Amino acid sequence: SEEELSECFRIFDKDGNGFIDREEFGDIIRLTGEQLTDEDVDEIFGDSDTDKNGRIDFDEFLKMMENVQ
Repeated sequence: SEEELSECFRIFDKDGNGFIDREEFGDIIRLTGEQLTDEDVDEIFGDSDTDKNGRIDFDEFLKMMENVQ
């Protein structure tokens, strides 16, 4: 799964910063077909933001994709 999530990660990283941004995560939610509100998405983002840096790392991305349908 992680090998496929590596491809998805590169797809989802539109900025190409080496991580998933909050706005990029909002897109991910849509792209995964998950029904969240503007607030709910930010809540889940913060939940997956273990480092509390305002970003989702690759390692945390692999966790997020398992936690997020």
